[PDB]
Amino acid sequence: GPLGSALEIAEQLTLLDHLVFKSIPYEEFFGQGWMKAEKYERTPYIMKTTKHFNHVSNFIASEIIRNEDISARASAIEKWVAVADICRCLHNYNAVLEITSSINRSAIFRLKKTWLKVSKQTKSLLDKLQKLVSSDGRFKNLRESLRNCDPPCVPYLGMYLTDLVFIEEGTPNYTEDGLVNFSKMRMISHIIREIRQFQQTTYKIDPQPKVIQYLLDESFMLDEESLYESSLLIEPK
Repeated sequence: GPLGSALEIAEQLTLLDHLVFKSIPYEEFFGQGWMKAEKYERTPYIMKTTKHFNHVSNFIASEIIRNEDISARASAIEKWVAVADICRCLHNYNAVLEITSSINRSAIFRLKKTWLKVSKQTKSLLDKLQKLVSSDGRFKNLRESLRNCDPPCVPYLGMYLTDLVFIEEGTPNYTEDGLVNFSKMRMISHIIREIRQFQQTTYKIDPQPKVIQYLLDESFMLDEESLYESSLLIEPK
């Protein structure tokens, strides 16, 4: 049934989400290297995490847009929102953001006639989910949800990256005397430590090759412009 499909997609998505997240050597969190031009060389793993996030998000919007008629389109959306909710229960906030941000693309949001066919339970569920992962207040709700969270868990990495940039830009590496500012080293470590905690505990989920194959397929991917262009053909302005 729907719940079952949604469940295995969320579990396999979570395994993939967590694996990319866990492979980031903690050294990459030093010196906001992901903000430099040498990012792909200096922070290849953080970049892989970000790449993975855009892949999943694009995979979802593409599948939704490529659905033949209004009802299959609506049900694809209901399937994904259900997946986002299950991911929220598995504490895979990363997927919650990937999914809600994807479905929120202007190309999908403007599909007014399709949204009429989406259940009010689904629209309600989406609203709660977007609130949970809202970027307002530097992801206030998400940060709070993570504060009281026991792994296994997959946070949204961007939130921590931003916190680190904030510390990097606001405190000097060295003191006025030219000595290492240990105060700053500890501030940075404290953040890296929470991250490592979530990277270390793994999910007790067996992989499912067929589901994984489905999720890793790129054959139907549509870029940003193709997505909005297709949208215009499905529902003219």
